[PDB]
This record gives sequence, C-alpha cells and structure tokens, in this order.
Amino acid sequence: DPPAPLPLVIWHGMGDSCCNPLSMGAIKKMVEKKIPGIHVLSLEIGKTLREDVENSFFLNVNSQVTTVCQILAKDPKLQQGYNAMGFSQGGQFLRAVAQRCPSPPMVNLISVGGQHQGVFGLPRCPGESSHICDFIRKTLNAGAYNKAIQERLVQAEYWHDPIREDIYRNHSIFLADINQERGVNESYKKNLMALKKFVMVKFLNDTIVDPVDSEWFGFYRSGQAKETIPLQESTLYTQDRLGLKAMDKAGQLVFLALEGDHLQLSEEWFYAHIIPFLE
Ligand SMILES: *[C@H]1O[C@H](CO)[C@@H](O[C@@H]2O[C@H](CO)[C@@H](O)[C@H](O)[C@H]2NC(C)=O)[C@H](O)[C@H]1NC(C)=O
Ligand SMILES: *S(=O)(=O)CCCCCCCCCCCCCCCC
Ligand SMILES: *[C@@H]1O[C@H](CO)[C@@H](O)[C@H](O)[C@H]1NC(C)=O
Ligand SMILES: *[C@H]1O[C@H](CO)[C@@H](O)[C@H](O)[C@H]1NC(C)=O
Repeated sequence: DPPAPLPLVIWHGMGDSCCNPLSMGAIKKMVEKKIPGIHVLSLEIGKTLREDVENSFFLNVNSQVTTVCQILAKDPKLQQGYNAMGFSQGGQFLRAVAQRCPSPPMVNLISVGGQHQGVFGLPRCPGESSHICDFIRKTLNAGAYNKAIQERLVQAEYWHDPIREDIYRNHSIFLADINQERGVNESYKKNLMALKKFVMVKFLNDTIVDPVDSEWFGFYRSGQAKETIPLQESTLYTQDRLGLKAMDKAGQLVFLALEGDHLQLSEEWFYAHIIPFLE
C-alpha cells in the first residue's frame, strides 16, 4: 500500500539528463531494486534529452524551478508526500523547490554533492599554490555578476564571491535569494523546516566543487578565499534565517561524508547509507 512506498523525485546535475542508462537511469533501477513498488520520477527540463543537457547549463534556474514545481503538481502519486534526491547542482535546485513550492509536500531531501553556498573556484584549479587559478575566479566577478550573463548561465547563478560579497548579494538571482542574503523570506524558512530530514552527502576528495565545504552548507570565511568555516559558525545559522539551526536542534539535518572525488560512490555505499532515507 502507498503508505509503504514513498515516491522519489530525482533532479540530475549539470551535463547529465533525466534518463541515461549509465547515470540517472542507473540510480532509478537501483532504487527500484530494493524498494519494491516505489514510483520514481526523474525530472526532465525540456522536451528532449538534448534540451535537458543544454538546459543544465543555459536555462535560468528560477525558470527551471517554476517548471518543475508545475510538474510535481500535476502528478497525483506525489500529492501525499515525496522524497527527493539531487545530484550535484540538482541538490540546491531541489532545495529551492522545497523552499518555494510546499505542495505537494517534500519529505526527505537527499543532497548528493550539492553546492548550498555555491562555488568560488574552477574544477581542478586549486588556488592555494597557483597564481593563474586564483586570478581567474577573482576576475570572473564582473562577468558572473553581469545582468545578462547572470540570467543565461546556470553556474553563474550559484557562483559565490566571498571577497566582494556585497556584489554577490546584490546581483545573484538564485543562490542569494534562496540563501536569504538580502532579506529573510518567511515562507522559505517555514517551508524548509517543514521537511523531515535534510541529508547532505559530501565527497571528501572532491576536486570539482570549490570549496568542498559547500556540500555541508559551509564556505570560505567572508573577506577572503583561503580559509573556510562550517555552517554552524556562519551568520545564516547564527541568526537562523532559514530555520537551519532549529532543524539541526530537532535532528532534521544529517551530515554524511565518504572518500572519493565528485559523485564517486559504490552500489554498496548507496545501499548502506541512502536507500534507508528512502525506504
Ligand atoms: C582524499 O583526499 C583528501 C584531501 O582532501 C584526503 O584527506 C583527508 O581529509 C583531510 C583533507 O581533506 C585530511 O586532513 C585528512 O588527514 C584525510 N583523512 C585521513 C585519512 O586522515 C583523504 O584522506 C583522501 N582519501 C582518498 C580517497 O584518497
Ligand atoms: S554539478 O556537475 O552539477 C556541480 C557544479 C560544480 C561546480 C562546477 C561549476 C564551475 C562553474 C565555473 C563557471 C562560473 C561561471 C562564471 C561565468 C562568468 C562569465
Ligand atoms: C518569499 O518568496 C516567494 C517566492 O519568490 C515570494 O513570492 C514571496 O513574496 C516572498 N515572501 C513570502 C514570505 O512569501
Ligand atoms: C547593492 O545594493 C546595496 C543596497 O542598496 C547598495 O549598497 C548598492 O546599491 C549595492 N551595493 C554594492 C556596494 O554593490
């Protein structure tokens, strides 16, 4: 009976699609293996898998969230609650969904390598001992925060410059909004706390996401881009603008970690740590 099965909604990462046998499709089958009967819905933004991949890079995130919200609404099997799992950027997009459209009600949210505080660095380009890598990211500010670019580029919409944070607060059309940087949105806080379990999976040896702490809602300490601080230590948590400190208090936040590069997980680990939150 439906009580037993809780529907699962999946949102893929950048460069991926909803239904490729080697990636989403593979998680879809693994989940169907152990959760008999579960109804899985792998989101597809666009009419074809060609527009899907393309949209993961070039379609305004805010516009994608409105679209998926409409999709979840038109699906009857979801109206009584549904778990969601986001891979990579799919993690923060799905969190936006949770904060913006509370019906149907999302239950458990699984973030597999998501960037909740965005990013500030290029993949495989560590700025510690590299002048060129550091130069770029810092110089891409004017680019990333340009009005036109900030609306036609997905990754720009969650690019978070810690040095010139005022510009990021004033120009980010996505991450800054769902992160309450300008003003505390009441429905966002309440809608996020309405979740039962928010799981943040983080790959300890990630070289694609800079900084890796963003996977556990942490980030570079303001004013610079070398040292990072944990969520519990940031003012988002301190003033509890999203209800993240209250939730943590109530045991609604789970911090998972495992050795590996971005999105590197075995069929075993997946069975031993993710399937639970779905069964
Ligand atoms: C993967 O790379 C990380 C480096 O990011 C290794 O480091 C672990 O975590 C931090 C740094 O991330 C270190 O201070 C710890 O000492 C490391 N953990 C251990 C085992 O002590 C991590 O060990 C690497 N593991 C793999 C897969 O190579
Ligand atoms: S996942 O594969 O969906 C996760 C995304 C991980 C971070 C990698 C994205 C790096 C984006 C670099 C571009 C920033 C854009 C600046 C544009 C200025 C013109
Ligand atoms: C919160 O955000 C929503 C979605 O953008 C917006 O419509 C609304 O005006 C904001 N305020 C509240 C508390 O709903
Ligand atoms: C963005 O908005 C703030 C608040 O009005 C104001 O200081 C200015 O217009 C912008 N801030 C900076 C320095 O980017």
